[PDB]
Amino acid sequence: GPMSEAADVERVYAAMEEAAGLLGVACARDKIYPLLSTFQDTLVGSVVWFSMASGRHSTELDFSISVPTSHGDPYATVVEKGLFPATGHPVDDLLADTQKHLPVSMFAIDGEVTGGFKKTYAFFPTDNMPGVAELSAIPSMPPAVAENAELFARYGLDKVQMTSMDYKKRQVNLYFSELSAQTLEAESVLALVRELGLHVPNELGLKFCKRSFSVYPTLNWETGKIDRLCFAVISNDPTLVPSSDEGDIEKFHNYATKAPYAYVGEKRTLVYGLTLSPKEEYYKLGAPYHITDVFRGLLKAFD
Repeated sequence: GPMSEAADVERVYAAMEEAAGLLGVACARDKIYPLLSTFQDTLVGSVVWFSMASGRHSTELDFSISVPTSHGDPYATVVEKGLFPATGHPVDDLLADTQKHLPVSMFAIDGEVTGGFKKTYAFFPTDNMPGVAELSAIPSMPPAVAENAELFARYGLDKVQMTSMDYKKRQVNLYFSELSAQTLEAESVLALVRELGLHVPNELGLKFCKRSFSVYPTLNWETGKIDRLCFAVISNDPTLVPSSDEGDIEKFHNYATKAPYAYVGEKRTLVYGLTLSPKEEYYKLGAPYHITDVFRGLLKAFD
């Protein structure tokens, strides 16, 4: 009934507050709830995903929520609903431009619990992933994508599994998948990082990157220079944070084992990130709250 479905939104929000509390973070209800209501119809085949990002000097909590393509472009929805002001910049058009040029299998919206909406995702079918050539066939894609196609191809980064768009920072992430083990070999990783002028991982980091199922750079429309790069590892293990700092080791194992999960039996699947930027490295841990059987098979495929 109607009360149930509004209670669902309230339940996602209590799970978001529960997850934030594990980091000492305070959610801003007035910034989150309107976004959840606007998309309440999807919440009651919903994928809801709480991802932590922590480094030395910063720690943040994002929430992500799937939106079927049949629902229409969800960034257009949030602009029409007045939930985010259209930056007046090509990133406004990029999610719709992608659907217009490529088979998108699903969208997702993404917020940060203190500022609200900031980010959308565009997923592609696993049996029909595009490469760098198709992705720069999209007019509102940044020039940087084509300008780095030599580099991507030289490192064997071809098939892209999804993209994401950050409207606050005006950036894009290309989530490369189907990585050859040679790309993830330590010497390959070190060359790539040093060509992009980013923080060099140590031996721990490199053993992490060897485990990656996806690699993703961040690009922008101002320059062809990749802003940062992330190596993503998928695993059931709550201990894989590529850090030797006992605080980190504790923080991430705590989140991994305590983040809310709508399921009573399953050992939840985790997605770790090692992000290298020009000035630092930091670590990400995403944890599903509600998942679909489809998304379960998706995460199964990655192992």
